[PDB]
Amino acid sequence: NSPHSRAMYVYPPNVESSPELPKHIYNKLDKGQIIVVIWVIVDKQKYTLKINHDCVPEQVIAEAIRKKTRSMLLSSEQLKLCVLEYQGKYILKVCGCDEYFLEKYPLSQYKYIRSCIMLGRMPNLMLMAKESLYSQLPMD
Repeated sequence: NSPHSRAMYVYPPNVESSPELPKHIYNKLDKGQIIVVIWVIVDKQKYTLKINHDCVPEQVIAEAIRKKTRSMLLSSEQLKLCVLEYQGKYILKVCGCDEYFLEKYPLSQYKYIRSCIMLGRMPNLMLMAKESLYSQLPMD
């Protein structure tokens, strides 16, 4: 079993039955876009993003990386390189909870995101190295 599969078994995605977003939830968004805060450990920097609610987790990470490296003068092709590398090496975690975004569902299909939208709370997500998460798995 891959480390990803073991992590999927130990921390199953907490998602709703369908990717269709109910009207009363969808209508609180800004033309379908949700504002979320992504934390990174650099020390901890915060990044506030506005993204399509149906971005899958890997696209959220791409956007955080885009925000973080803007004003760093990378060429167009270098930003794409950074994105590919950050994507495969990090996953998103809910701040203050052992819930992970391990599966490729739309962001708005995760219960935590839907709960934030309905309740008027800002979603706070932590960017976290895959190898850190895999270290949390039961030792042999």
